[PDB]
Amino acid sequence: QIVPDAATCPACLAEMNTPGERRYRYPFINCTHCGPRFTIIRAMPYDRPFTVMAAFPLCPACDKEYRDPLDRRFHAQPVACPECGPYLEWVSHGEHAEQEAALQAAIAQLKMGNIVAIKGIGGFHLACDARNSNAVATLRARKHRPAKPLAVMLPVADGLPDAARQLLTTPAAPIVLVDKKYVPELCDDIAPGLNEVGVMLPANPLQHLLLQELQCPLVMTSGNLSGKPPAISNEQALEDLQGIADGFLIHNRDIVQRMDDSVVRESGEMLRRSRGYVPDALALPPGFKNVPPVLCLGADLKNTFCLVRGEQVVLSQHLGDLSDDGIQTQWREALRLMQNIYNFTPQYVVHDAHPGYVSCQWASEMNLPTQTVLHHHAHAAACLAEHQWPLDGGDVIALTLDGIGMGENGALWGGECLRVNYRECEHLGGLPAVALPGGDLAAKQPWRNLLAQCLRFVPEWQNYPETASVAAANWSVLARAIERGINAPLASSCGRLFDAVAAALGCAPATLSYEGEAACALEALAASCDGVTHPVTMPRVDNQLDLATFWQQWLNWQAPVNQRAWAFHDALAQGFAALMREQATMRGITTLVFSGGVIHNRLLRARLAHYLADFTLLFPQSLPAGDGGLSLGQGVIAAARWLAGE
Ligand SMILES: [Mg+2]
Ligand SMILES: [Zn+2]
Ligand SMILES: [Zn+2]
Ligand SMILES: [Zn+2]
Repeated sequence: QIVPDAATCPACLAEMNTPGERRYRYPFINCTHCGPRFTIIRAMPYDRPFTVMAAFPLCPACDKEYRDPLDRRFHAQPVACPECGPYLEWVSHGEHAEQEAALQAAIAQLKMGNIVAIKGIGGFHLACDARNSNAVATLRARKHRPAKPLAVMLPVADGLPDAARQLLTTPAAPIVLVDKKYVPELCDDIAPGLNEVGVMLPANPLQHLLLQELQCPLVMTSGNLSGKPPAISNEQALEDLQGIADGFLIHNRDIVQRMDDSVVRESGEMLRRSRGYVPDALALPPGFKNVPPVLCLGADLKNTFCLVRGEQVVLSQHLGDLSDDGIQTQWREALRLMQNIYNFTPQYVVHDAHPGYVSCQWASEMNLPTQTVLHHHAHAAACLAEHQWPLDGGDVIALTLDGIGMGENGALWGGECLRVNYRECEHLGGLPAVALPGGDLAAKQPWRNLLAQCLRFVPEWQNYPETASVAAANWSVLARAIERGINAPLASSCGRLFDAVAAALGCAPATLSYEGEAACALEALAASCDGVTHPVTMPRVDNQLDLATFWQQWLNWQAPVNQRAWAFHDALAQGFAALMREQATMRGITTLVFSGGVIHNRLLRARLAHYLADFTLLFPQSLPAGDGGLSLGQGVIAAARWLAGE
């Protein structure tokens, strides 16, 4: 049984910090309890010759420890020391150093406020002093990343809440999102416009050496070029990051598996499940047994695949956007190793009903029976599965809130009330479908969604101060395209409604730099309001929320921006609660399910829970509410259909 890549243990950290130890300051120290696992395995069985370490014959002292049954390094497969192992290399515009001198060059660069690329366990990071405004502005400039929050590595967890420290210090060593007020040392460009910062602890020997020396917070963000997957080879890091890093601290131990840092909230809520969790299998819910080998492809964004068999499922690491340049290489290596580990050969493939997906094209190429699952069905089913809802558990009413997923009959969904079981999804209602003006541009430019909302719902929309920029434009050409259905498909998208409101409030740039940016801004703004008496509502007309009434009341309720943002979250939750309550009570359903990336919104969760105290409420916690949990939902649905003899 292989275990996830594990944070350097206290015993290895002590050995590395003890002068006179053969492994004193050795940046590759590991033992049977810690070190890289999944990221250094070429093939099963887990044995040095089938790892990245086959290239490094052990010296006699290492070999004795590896063979000694009582030694902490007994069969530590990637074991090494300075004599026989990998070593550091420094590269910087015609400078070169090795070993300790390489480390020191990287340290000197970081202190002067430069950016260094650092080789990690599962890829490379870009690092700089997180207190240094200039360094962080430079990193943002070079990476064309003006807003997206940067992960920061702290030397210690001191000063953080108990819950954060506990998560930070596990073998998994995730990034943990923490209120930025706990970390005043960070410059303001770490998470601009947001209330939280992703903090992490050193969890490999190199990181410990760096933070021990530096004693300050360090930006520790993914070493990628935008639109590409992270580099895993030195040669790819050097190419990809040349415009960005001032120098490169690399080494000659290969990484074979892309494995990003995991990301959780302090509350324990899973956002991205990679390093430290993969490749642990999970038990399927009660009633799922003897399941055939099923490969589930997930969806195109925030991708994970899932292998289902027997009574367990195993999810891949996060693979990101499947449209990125050469992402198939990493996706396929992950699939090869995962199938090798679990001796798995699929008999069935499951993928999303969206016919334009890359993953769906990959599924067509496998020579296996294929079946599709609706995106929002899979969201709801992943949440059910996580909560161990039995195979014969009964129907729930589900609320699935996201950006875009293909619904029934070619409709674009994103804000739906559904009657769900593992085998069935019936659409009951939700948000009205509203045009996406300019198609893919709608997700990048919030004003487009405000325009689309106003055209549909707001008489004399041009007269409100909140629509001024849109009104000033020649918006009428777009209005014409919307009318004629020219690259303006209808979507009942909760994400785009967020964007429209954010556009009206001016709390995001006119053009976004990352997906979800306007919605994150709006949530961060609403979060500073502790609740307010307000008249804004979203009534229900049939089984849809009445946005005409919402816009009329919201646009005409002047108040501080945070309270306007709060009132929107509150009205949206109340409106969806009323829909779900009617649907569930009249079917004798007592349990409600929530999923989709928008359900990551804390305030919405809280308002929903507030309004729905008369129901058992199921929210995602150990898998992402977003597309990262989707493959699991596809897998339980396929399994349930198979178990029913369909
Ligand atoms: Mg503090
Ligand atoms: Zn160890
Ligand atoms: Zn050795
Ligand atoms: Zn989704």
